[PDB]
Amino acid sequence: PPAVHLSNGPGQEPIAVMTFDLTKITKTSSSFEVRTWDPEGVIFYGDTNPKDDWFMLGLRDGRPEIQLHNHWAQLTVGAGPRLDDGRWHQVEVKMEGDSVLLEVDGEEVLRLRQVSGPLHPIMRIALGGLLFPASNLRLPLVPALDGCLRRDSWLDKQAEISASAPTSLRSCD
Amino acid sequence: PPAVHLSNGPGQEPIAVMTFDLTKITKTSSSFEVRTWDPEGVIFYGDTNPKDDWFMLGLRDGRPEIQLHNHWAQLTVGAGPRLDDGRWHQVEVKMEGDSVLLEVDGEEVLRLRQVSGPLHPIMRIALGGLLFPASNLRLPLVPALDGCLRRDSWLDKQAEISASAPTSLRSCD
Ligand SMILES: C#C[C@]1(O)CC[C@H]2[C@@H]3CCC4=CC(=O)CC[C@@H]4[C@H]3CC[C@@]21CC
Ligand SMILES: C#C[C@]1(O)CC[C@H]2[C@@H]3CCC4=CC(=O)CC[C@@H]4[C@H]3CC[C@@]21CC
Ligand SMILES: [Ca+2]
Ligand SMILES: [Ca+2]
Ligand SMILES: [Zn+2]
Ligand SMILES: [Zn+2]
Repeated sequence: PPAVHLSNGPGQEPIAVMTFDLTKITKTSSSFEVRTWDPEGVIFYGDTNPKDDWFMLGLRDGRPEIQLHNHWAQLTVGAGPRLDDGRWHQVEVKMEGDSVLLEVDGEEVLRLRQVSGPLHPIMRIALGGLLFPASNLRLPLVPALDGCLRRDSWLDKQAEISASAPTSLRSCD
Repeated sequence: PPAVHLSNGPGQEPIAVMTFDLTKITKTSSSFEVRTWDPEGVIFYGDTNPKDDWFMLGLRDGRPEIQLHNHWAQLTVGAGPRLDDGRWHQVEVKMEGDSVLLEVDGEEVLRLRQVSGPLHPIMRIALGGLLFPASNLRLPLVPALDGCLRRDSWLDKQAEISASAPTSLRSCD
């Protein structure tokens, strides 16, 4: 399948942004495969509000890191094996009741419990970058992620309202 | 080496409690090996205050779970492979700067960042149970853990003020 570059040159902005109708979402999970040699960066960001209702999955020292900030929880957590070995890795992020689960290469490596209540009309998903300055993170990192993404599925496509790209998407071909 | 049972009959109380002089602790880590077929229970608990400054490492659905509550963070997180396969597993919990790291069988499986500041004169460590009712946890579980512990090392022995046992310790021999 066709893979895309996760950063556009400088890596100061997402390669793509998707907007969703929260009330229409039935599928509360996302999946994709990523390949990279970069130990730090944003794989994807999501929010309903950039100020007080956001989430980020990235890499720090080659391993998955999740930062999350909402009414119920505020945290910075690293988990799972290193993924900056240049191999393709299957990744799934799911909402299971009030928790968020992260599975890597078929194995559950992290479950953040009691982090989300009810389900805020819209949710945004940005790939390879944030929708606010890096300095705004609970724990800053340099967002640029030099890697490839493919076979990605984001939430509920039927609930997708729109998709934007700062610049044209570059293939990892 | 000699291994001890992690629960005393009912499993309604810790098999042992150790108290430490916080100001004297230089070694901020603990290590041990555990073997069990039980998917749920408390491996160990720690606090400086049972009300607002506590930590718990246990098992839920066979996997490590950490609950933590203090000035800086409040969370319930599961991570790592299942450990209820009846095999001996090396476990290490360490303080690295402002974070808490959990390593299993030599691999880092979880890093809770930004969870602890400065370093509250005393710290208590209870094995196989809590120092408050289970219902008081952020997320309740049944504390009784049917398993064995051996080669355990808790914080800084030189900082240990005292050690108590509700009842006599039972060997897994
Ligand atoms: C709504 C909401 C939120 O609270 C704010 C951003 C949301 C996350 C956005 C990214 C995401 C993509 C998925 O495929 C599964 C759930 C997660 C979401 C879980 C609920 C969150 C974070 C806990
Ligand atoms: C002091 C303090 C605390 O905040 C309250 C209980 C403490 C924990 C008690 C158990 C423990 C044992 C170790 O070998 C490493 C650090 C951890 C401690 C980290 C700091 C904590 C939790 C974050
Ligand atoms: Ca990078
Ligand atoms: Ca049990
Ligand atoms: Zn909100
Ligand atoms: Zn305190």
